[PDB]
Amino acid sequence: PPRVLITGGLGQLGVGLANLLRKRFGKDNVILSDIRKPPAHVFHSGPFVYANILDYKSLREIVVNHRISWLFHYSALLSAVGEANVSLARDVNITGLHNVLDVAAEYNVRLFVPSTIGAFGPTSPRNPAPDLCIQRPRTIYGVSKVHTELMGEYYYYRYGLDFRCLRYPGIISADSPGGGTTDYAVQIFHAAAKNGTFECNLEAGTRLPMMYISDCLRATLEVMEAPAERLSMRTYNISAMSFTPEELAQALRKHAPDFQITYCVDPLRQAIAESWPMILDDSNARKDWGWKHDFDLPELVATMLNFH
Amino acid sequence: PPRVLITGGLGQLGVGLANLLRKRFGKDNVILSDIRKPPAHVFHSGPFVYANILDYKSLREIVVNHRISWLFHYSALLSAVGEANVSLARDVNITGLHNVLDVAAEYNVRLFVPSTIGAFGPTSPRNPAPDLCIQRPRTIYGVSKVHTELMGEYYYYRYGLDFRCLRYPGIISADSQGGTTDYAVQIFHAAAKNGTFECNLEAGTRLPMMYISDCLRATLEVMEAPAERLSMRTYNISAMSFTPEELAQALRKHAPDFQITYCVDPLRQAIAESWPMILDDSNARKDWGWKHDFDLPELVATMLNFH
Ligand SMILES: NC(=O)c1ccc[n+]([C@@H]2O[C@H](COP(=O)([O-])OP(=O)(O)OC[C@H]3O[C@@H](n4cnc5c(N)ncnc54)[C@H](O)[C@@H]3O)[C@@H](O)[C@H]2O)c1
Ligand SMILES: NC(=O)c1ccc[n+]([C@@H]2O[C@H](COP(=O)([O-])OP(=O)(O)OC[C@H]3O[C@@H](n4cnc5c(N)ncnc54)[C@H](O)[C@@H]3O)[C@@H](O)[C@H]2O)c1
Repeated sequence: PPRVLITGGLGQLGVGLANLLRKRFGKDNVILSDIRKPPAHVFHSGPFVYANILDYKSLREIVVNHRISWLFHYSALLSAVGEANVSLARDVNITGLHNVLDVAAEYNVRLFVPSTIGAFGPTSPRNPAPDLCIQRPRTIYGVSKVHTELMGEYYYYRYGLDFRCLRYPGIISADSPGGGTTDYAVQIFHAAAKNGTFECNLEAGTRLPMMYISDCLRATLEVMEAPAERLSMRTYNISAMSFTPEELAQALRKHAPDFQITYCVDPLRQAIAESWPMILDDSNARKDWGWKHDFDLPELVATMLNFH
Repeated sequence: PPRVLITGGLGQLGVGLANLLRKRFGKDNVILSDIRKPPAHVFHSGPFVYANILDYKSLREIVVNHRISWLFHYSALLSAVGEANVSLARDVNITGLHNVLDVAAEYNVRLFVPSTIGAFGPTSPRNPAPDLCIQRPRTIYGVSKVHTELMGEYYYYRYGLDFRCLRYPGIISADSQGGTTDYAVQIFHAAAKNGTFECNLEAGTRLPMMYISDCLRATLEVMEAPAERLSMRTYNISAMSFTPEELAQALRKHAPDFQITYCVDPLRQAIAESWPMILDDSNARKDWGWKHDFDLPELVATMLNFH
């Protein structure tokens, strides 16, 4: 049975991942870690430990002391704050990656690091985006994730490092601080129950790949539990659905016909939305290991409304 | 009349580049720098300065004090030595790049960093390799050179960083002191002193190659090129491509009693198969008017003169 450390696990996805993994391995075999102070409920969910990813010395301690064998590298600065703070995002994303790589390599850890729809550029295929294609993002966040894919794979060929990487689409979850380019699709459900009116910051027909949190984490666990031999590559696209604000607004209106939508586009967020793909092609992920999504637009909307 | 700094310029290319740039912009306007001790003759060529690329604070000094406006970033650990020392090669090639980037952006410096045929992998187009394609190199040096491309271009779209980049083929020069493309240099030093060279690559293994003069000239010309005539910031630079057997063929036009014994080192062979065979330089020729001068015939003639 494996001992798990989750790096930067107090963000949008981390807590959910902790819950899924603790159910699979036991409360005490999953160690949650971040640099921020944890909410009372999450601290009492199981072991939590302060971990600064830029501090390499501290990662060795934690991995040795807690006999960690599985690591999920969730700590990063995303496309939102990344652009405003290029120096720090470079540090946390690239130097942080190296440290996690080194520790896992030295101590025989199976390593998960997410990549993103932001790892693609304007010169990339967008309808759909395959697993192997031109990657030339013009965001520090994406560039660093391209680096994550390449470095991770190299460490698998140079050393026997068990590196596994899923390119997450925009993830939708119930109670998620703001964002964030794909953030409208989280906030919309808040305003749907609050007033019945929501101001959207992307164009009505901006198609992006999306996914419910349950699917995202289920994929994450599955690929990690997968037999090595069935993995022809180490970075996979993961896919569930693609939609637009307009298409989401209809699915909402199926339950709440009164729901009203307005628009005020943010050019900054709109510009990087246009640079991303519209659909993710996960042929390889479905073929190699048994990837199937459980949530599409109707059921995603149903569950999200069930939290209000 | 720009003030130039050549980083890590005691290797194969930096000295020749110093010579070219000094004849163009002035002896005292081009500073050569490295961490190693410079030979006597090169020390007296023009201004030389110790500069460790890992030392960010020292780069800030040098750039401000010597009022640098043009930087050519040659410091690296190459494909062969990098696989031996991954942690070191990661520092020098990655944090070294990061430092060079931060300095060039802050002080409004024209930055040149060369990429390589090594920036491609087994999943890439190989015959010929275009400017835009899949890049999945399976060497640390390769992974850091892709990172070089993306970071440099990002800083161009993010800040106002004038980042200009060329992907060199394996460069050939007479004055060269154990890489992958090394065979094409060690051959002449064993060709004039007749007449059998042991090659460590298979008879029909094509790689893009170029003579130092063309490499250095393109490097200058791309920097001299007007910014608005540049549709991209990373260009393939091409001249010729050959196999070991083809190289032995053109040597016979000058010395017919030449012979090759192929004893192939699989480690360098494998990564030679992971590299492209030809580089397409359409964009280079189109945008800033690139044209090579040395093809296989006149490459051999020039090299033999040095023996
Ligand atoms: N959420 C999505 O929709 C989505 C989409 C694509 C990819 N991803 C990827 O999934 C991973 C996790 O996603 P997320 O949305 O939960 O991120 P998030 O922004 O919600 O949380 C990131 C966490 O990293 C932590 N962190 C920052 N600097 C740190 C340091 N030096 N040491 C330790 N921790 C540090 C932050 O405190 C934060 O809790 C990221 O790598 C992200 O790129 C997420
Ligand atoms: N020559 C080729 O075949 C070729 C082909 C493609 C690309 N390139 C690129 O061209 C550039 C120059 O290549 P080269 O043939 O001179 O390589 P080289 O190995 O001969 O020279 C590298 C130089 O950088 C110096 N250096 C190493 N670490 C340093 C540090 N921390 N601080 C300062 N200096 C340091 C070394 O002392 C050495 O003199 C490199 O960026 C290389 O990636 C070369």
